[PDB]
Amino acid sequence: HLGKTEVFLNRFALRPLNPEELRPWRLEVVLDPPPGREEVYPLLAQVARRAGGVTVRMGDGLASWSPPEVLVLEGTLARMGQTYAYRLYPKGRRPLDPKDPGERSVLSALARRLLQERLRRLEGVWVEGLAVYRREHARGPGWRVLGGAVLDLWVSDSGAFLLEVDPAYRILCEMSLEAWLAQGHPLPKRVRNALPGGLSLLDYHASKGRLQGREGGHLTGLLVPVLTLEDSLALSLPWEERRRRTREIASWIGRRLGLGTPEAVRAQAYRLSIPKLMGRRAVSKPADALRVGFYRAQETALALLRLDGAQGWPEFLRRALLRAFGASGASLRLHTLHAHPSQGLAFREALRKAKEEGVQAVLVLTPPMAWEDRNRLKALLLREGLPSQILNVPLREEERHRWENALLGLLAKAGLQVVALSGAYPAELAVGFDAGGRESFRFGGAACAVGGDGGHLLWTLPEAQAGERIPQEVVWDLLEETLWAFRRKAGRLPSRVLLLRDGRVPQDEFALALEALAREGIAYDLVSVRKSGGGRVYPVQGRLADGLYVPLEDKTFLLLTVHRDFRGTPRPLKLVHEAGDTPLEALAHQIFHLTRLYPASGFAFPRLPAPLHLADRLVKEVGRLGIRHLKEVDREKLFFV
DNA sequence: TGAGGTAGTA
DNA sequence: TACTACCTCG
Ligand SMILES: [Mn+2]
Repeated sequence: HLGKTEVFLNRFALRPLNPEELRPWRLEVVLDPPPGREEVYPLLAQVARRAGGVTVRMGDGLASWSPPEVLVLEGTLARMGQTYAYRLYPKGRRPLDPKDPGERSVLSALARRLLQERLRRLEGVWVEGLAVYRREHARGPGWRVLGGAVLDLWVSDSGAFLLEVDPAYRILCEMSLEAWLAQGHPLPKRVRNALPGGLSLLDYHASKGRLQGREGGHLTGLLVPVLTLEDSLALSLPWEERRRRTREIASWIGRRLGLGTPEAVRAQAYRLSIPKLMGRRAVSKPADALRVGFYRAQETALALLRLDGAQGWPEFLRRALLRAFGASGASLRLHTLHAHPSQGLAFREALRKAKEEGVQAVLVLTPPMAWEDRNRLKALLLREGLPSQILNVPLREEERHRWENALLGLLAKAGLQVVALSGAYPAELAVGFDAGGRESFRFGGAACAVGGDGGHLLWTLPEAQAGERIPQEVVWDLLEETLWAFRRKAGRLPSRVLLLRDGRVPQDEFALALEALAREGIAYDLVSVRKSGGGRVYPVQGRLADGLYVPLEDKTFLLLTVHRDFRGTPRPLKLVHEAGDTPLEALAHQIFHLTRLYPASGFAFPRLPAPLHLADRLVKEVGRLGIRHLKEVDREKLFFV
């Protein structure tokens, strides 16, 4: 779009596969008794993990880079309450082609096991899975921090080893929960180990043999505190230092594992166009809409609820709002609620009266509330159709970031459009889908930006579902609501929509929706947005920019949407064009620009495009509060930000 | 409950 | 997927 440059990925190309590696051994597996269908492939992979050596499951059999004579061919296996007796028959070598991706899967699996097994025999670094911690730079009062990197090893379509490296840290408590609590450290909110039925506490403990060595002390000397944020030292690295350590560790592991000499891979990068944020006029951040004016503001009524027991609006909030609305060319009406939650139903009555007099949202001035009470209050207001923005009461006028963000949140919750984009984009309706609020079940939800400008953010009623997969009919129904909204604002159907999915798109999840869209004459683009596994991106030379489009393979690409040096090293998004005919650069363009639409964050843009961020917040808040409160809440109002 | 990210933990 | 810590304010 702008300049096409160059980058490094945190992957490294090592030696190609020697002739022992291109033609892996084929092992036919025999179990006794023959398994059960749902439980076969995992059991088979378990067999591969039991024969030792570098072997993986190859379809209905096993593939091995290790000679069959240095594997435990015949063995016994326990699986969730069933004893299997396995035996492996070597059936020669089967040649695999890296160009064939289906077999490249197998080769890459073998590579991963290679990395694992070889990392096992490294003295004397700390090895957990494909991670390795090979130094210490931080200690503590009974806890130390190790420093290394998380790795991966796979094969390319060329047929050579590629090695992904990313600097990491490990938190290690070095004292038993007995000894640790004896040094003078507070109670850990979690603790990994190393009567109502006869056998007493001490008896059942010691007789279980769980007292052979350690002190007395559930127990105390029989567990270990898994320290987290509990017991500072920034574990975030500036991109430069991280890039360096990535190099160093790459070379080290390549050398100390007989994998060769690493060459940092270079990908072609493209600098994307600068988004045109707009309030009443051009802005650089949504917070500037409070001085410049709102993209679209009508006659609005906002109410105040003080729980700290005090007076009216603190003059700076009043004046800020007056500046914002005077600039937006709209009349403002501020109310004060003379009511309190301790009134019982009279409080809900107060809320009902407020709603009936046109109040669109309420600002809650209050000392730090507990999760319980905050939730109850939120939902209670919500049941009268009033979104609420909480602002903590120890609030001085100089804390401008906090209260300008609270104000922005308020305005966003009252149904105002605070910012918009001014450009040319392939889609004029962009909708994001996510599932969350998890537990025994999840909520599948959608949020949308309607119009080319994105000058309209809405949410749809989420739907309870068994897992992460959203039902096809639920997908099409939510999308239908987004469409219907678009037609309510534009008087027509959208020329083209952009479907964004948080995470990988399960098979045929969007089948129904895409068919419907196709019938109505609506062009679409389905894009899967994965927040991780995109690895890292570094400038081959020069400064690290913000707005990077890195087309990798076909239909997939990386996208660096946000970067600020002080926060650490940016993690690019991995995006897959799952369905559609729009060019990748155009989609990257639109998504990157959609990243700036989020109005509730006034001084920092989110990493995800606004509809996905909104969808995330939405399913979280719905899963947290409950869906039962949302019946009388307007969809133009972002109650969940 | 100010918001964002990058870091950590399950 | 959640949660907490620290940094800073496009
Ligand atoms: Mn908020």
